Amino acid sequence: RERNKLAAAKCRNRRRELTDRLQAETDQLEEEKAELESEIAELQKEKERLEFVLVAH
Amino acid sequence: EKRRVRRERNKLAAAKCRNRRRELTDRLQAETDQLEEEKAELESEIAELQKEKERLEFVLV
Amino acid sequence: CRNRRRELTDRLQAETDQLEEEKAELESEIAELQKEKERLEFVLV
Amino acid sequence: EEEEKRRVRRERNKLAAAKCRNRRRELTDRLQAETDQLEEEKAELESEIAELQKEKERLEFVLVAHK
Ligand SMILES: [Cl-]
Ligand SMILES: [Cl-]
Ligand SMILES: [Cl-]
Repeated sequence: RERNKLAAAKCRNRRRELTDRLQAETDQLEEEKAELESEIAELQKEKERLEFVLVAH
Repeated sequence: EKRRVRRERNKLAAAKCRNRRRELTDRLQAETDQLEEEKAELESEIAELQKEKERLEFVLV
Repeated sequence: CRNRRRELTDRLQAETDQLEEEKAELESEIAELQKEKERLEFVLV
Repeated sequence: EEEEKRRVRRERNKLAAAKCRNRRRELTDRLQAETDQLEEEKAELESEIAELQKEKERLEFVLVAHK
């Protein structure tokens, strides 16, 4: 009853740590998506600038 | 009739905790795999842009 | 002929200016993607 | 001397004209090289956009799909 108490406390502590680490890593994926969305926008602008130039050649 | 049910209840909560830990580790690994793939893809695009810049410098000179 | 060379010379200057700006845009894009790579390396402990 | 000088002047013009013709050729070739670079970079951009879009799609799948 004494060593099961400790073992169970550690398990729940490890579970809680993983739950928090997953919330944090999910936020980063959501930030990486937004950052990709802005990189996509940037390259589409350069693409239109080039299309604008090439039509005249 | 209590010290048995309580022991069974504890053994089951322990299995459930470890099972939740395993599932959280798997989900974390899937998210980490995705970040590593994104990093790999960026390294690939950088290499592609750097080559195209070199080809651009070649025609300029 | 003389007039042709002059026209071509001016067209080439204009197009070379366009590649010059394009080169700078690629340097910018490379710089951005390296910044993002550096951050992911960080996020990845 | 006067007459000889004028002929020389004519032969130098043949030289100049030849130099001009070859300059026109060099300029045309370089203009094409530069246009071909822009055209391929436009295409490479289009492929880089499409690849970042797929990376975003794969990122979104991980965020919303669940085992
Ligand atoms: Cl532990
Ligand atoms: Cl159950
Ligand atoms: Cl999952």
